[PDB]
Amino acid sequence: MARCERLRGAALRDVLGQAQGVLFDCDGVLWNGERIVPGAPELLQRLARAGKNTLFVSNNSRRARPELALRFARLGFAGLRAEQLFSSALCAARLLRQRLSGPSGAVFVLGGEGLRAELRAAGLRLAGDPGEDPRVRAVLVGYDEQFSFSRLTEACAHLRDPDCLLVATDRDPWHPLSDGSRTPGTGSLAKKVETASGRQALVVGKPSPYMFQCITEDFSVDPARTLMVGDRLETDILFGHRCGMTTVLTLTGVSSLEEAQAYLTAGQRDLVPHYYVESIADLMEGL
Ligand SMILES: [Mg+2]
Repeated sequence: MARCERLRGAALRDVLGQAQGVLFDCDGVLWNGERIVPGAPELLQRLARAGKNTLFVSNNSRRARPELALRFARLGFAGLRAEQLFSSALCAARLLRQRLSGPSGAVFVLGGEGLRAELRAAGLRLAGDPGEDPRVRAVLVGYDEQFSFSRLTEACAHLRDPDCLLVATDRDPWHPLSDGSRTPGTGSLAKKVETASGRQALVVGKPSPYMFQCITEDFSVDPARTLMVGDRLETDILFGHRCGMTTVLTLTGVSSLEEAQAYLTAGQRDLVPHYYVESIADLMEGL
């Protein structure tokens, strides 16, 4: 029964000591734009040497795994493997691969090159690619910098066919840019498409539990022995509760302690973290 307690001292040593793994959200937790959270790279190294699994979850779709791995290495996060990285783009690609199996058809993507790349790596054919004309069997909505009313209308035409799937990477209100600014996230486009088409999308990214299924397909992950660390209550903490994980709010990102406390006293227990730290650097003393 959470809680929102301060994670340090004996509590920290116990909670971290029993943990077999830690799942980290990235933006607002490891970094903000190109500003790394002080102590973040060292924590990850200490966790690995402590024998604990470290996995990474993000609703950012700008980078496919290879490029995402290269980013981690640039900001000073060494010794990570691509297999530890779980983006909403990766999980959407794997969902679509399964649903479009039994080999037919193509995916119409509202989104960028990183998303397209992950889909191609899952062996999916895309509607915008050459040798065109295949039937569109799914529309995938992701963060789309080049969105236009022309492509919305195109997407809705494909969705006239009830058999055409509608999938969204996530419903985040905001997408963080490298320069510290932000712009509306997939949430706005998803609702636009859902409203225009009169449909409800299959959402794969957190707080959807499907992201967790994606993870547990590749890794042995006991949710009762795993910490979920994030900076947004409505996405990361909710995700943790839905998956049965211990949740930790870090304060270096979007959500504030006051917000955490407002949900508590308002009875929204799924939006209240079990614990909080000022930054993930504070977890290092538990090791
Ligand atoms: Mg975040």
